[PDB]
Amino acid sequence: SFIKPIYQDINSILIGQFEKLVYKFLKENLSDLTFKQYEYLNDLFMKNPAIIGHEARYKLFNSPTLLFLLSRGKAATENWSIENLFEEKQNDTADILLVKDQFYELLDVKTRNISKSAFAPNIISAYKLAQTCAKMIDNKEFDLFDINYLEVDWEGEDLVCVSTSFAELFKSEPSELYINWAAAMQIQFHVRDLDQGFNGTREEWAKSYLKHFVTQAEQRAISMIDKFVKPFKKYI
Amino acid sequence: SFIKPIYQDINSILIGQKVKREPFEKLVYKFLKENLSDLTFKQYEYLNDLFMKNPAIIGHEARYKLFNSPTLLFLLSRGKAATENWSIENLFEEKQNDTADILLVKDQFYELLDVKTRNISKSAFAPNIISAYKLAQTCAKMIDNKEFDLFDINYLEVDWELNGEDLVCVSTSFAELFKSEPSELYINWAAAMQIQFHVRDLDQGFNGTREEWAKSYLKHFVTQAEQRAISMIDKFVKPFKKYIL
DNA sequence: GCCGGTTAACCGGC
DNA sequence: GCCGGTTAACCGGC
Ligand SMILES: [Ca+2]
Ligand SMILES: [Ca+2]
Ligand code: NA
Repeated sequence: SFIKPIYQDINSILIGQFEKLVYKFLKENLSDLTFKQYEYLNDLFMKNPAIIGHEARYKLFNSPTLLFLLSRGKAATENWSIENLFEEKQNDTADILLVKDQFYELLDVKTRNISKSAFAPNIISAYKLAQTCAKMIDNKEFDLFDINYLEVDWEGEDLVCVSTSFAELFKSEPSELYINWAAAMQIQFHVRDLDQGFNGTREEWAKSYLKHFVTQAEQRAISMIDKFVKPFKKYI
Repeated sequence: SFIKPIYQDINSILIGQKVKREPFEKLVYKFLKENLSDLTFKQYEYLNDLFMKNPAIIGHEARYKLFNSPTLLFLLSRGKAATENWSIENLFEEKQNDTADILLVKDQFYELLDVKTRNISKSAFAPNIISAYKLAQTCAKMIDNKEFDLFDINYLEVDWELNGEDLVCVSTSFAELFKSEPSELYINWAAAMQIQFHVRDLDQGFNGTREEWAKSYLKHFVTQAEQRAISMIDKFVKPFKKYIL
C-alpha cells in the first residue's frame, strides 16, 4: 500500500478534522500518484496522443487484468478525444487510484454512519473478483496491483469523522469473505471487521478465493430450492 | 387505477417540467396531491397518518393490527422496533427500500405507485421494477388471505434528457403490473432478484382474474428459480473449476 | 436485438 | 450475534 505508510497522518487529519474528502488529502500529499479512476484513464490517453482506436489504446494498459478492472467500453475508448474526456462513473471499479512505477493500488473509501444499525455495504462483485483472479493466474500477474479499503466513520447540524479503518483485500482469508448473492453477488463487510491474517502468496490467495467462490456458488444454487421453490410449490 | 382517468393530463403537465441539474418523482407527487389531495400519500406519510389517528394504540403488535390486512402489512409496514419507537415527535421519514414511492387510497382500496425515471439520452437498460421474491410472497399472502381486490401495483415512467443546467421531461408511460402476462416477466436474479422492464414496453393483455394472476406468477417464479439454480453451475462454477482442481 | 452484471448503501428477523 | 433481502436506475459485448 502507498497509503498505509501515511495512514496515521490521514487518520489524524480526518477524525473530527462529504464523501471523497480523502481524495483531497491524497492528491496533495501524494499528488504524484493520486488519481480518480476516470482521471487516470484520461491522463494515460493524453500522454499517448499518437495512439488511436480502442484496440491500440487498450494495449496501453500492458496488463489483461488491469485492462479488465479499469478500462471503459470499446466505443467509449475509441470515441475518447482530448476535447471529449472521461467523466466519473457510478459503475467504476475503484474510487481512487494510486500508481507508482507500474504498480497499482485500487483504493475504495467506505463511509459508515455509526448512528444507525450496522449493515455491511456492497464491497465488490464476487464474480468480478473471480474473473480477476482467473486473469491473474492465466497471465501470471501476481505482483501488479492490490485492492484496499479505507473506512470513514461519521455522525447535531454537522457530520464529523469519529474514526477510520484501513484493510487490504489480499491480506484477508479468502474463505472468510461473505458473498451476499441476492445483493448483486457482492462481497460485504465493514472495513474494521475485515480479517487480515492470510500468510500465503498472491497466487495462493487467488486460487483459494476461486475455490471459495465456486463452493459458495454451489451452496447458493441449492439454497435457492429451499427458499424460492419449496415454500411456493403448494400454490401451484 | 386512480391516476388512470387523469393520466392524459398528468402526461401533458409533466412533459416540459425540469429539475435542477430522479427528483421528477416529487413533481409527480405534487400534481397528484393537487388533483387527488385526499387520496395521495407518501408511503411514510400514510403510515404517520394511520398512527396519528390512533394515539391510544401503542407498541408494534397493536399498531400492526391497524393495517387490518396481512398483505398490506407485509408490503407497507416498517420494522417492529421502528413501529415501536414511532411517536408524534419521532415520525417516519422516507426509507430507501420502501415498496412504493406514492400510495393512492380510497374506500379501503390501495394503488401502490412506483415512479421510474429514465434517462432517454442513453442506451436503453431495463431498470429494477420490484423484487421477484417480494412479489412471490405478496402473491402467496393474497392467496392465503383471499385478498384479490384490495390493491394494485402500478408504474409511471418519466423520460428525461439533459437540456442546459437542468433535466427536462420529454415523455411518460403508465402501466399496471397485474395487467401484464406473468410468465413473460423478466427476473434478473443477479440484479437483486428484481423483475425488470421498461414501463413503455410492458404488455397489458392479461385475461384472467387476480387470483389466477397470483397462481400463474407463482408458477413462473418457481420455474425461473429452478432454472437459475442450475444456470449458476454453468456460469459461476464450471468456468472456474480449471483453477482449483 | 438480445441479454444480464455493477455501484452505493441500507434494516430488521429470530 | 448471525444472516441476507431491497431500492435507484444504469451499459456494453457480440
Ligand atoms: Ca466505494
Ligand atoms: Ca421509483
Ligand atoms: Na421498486
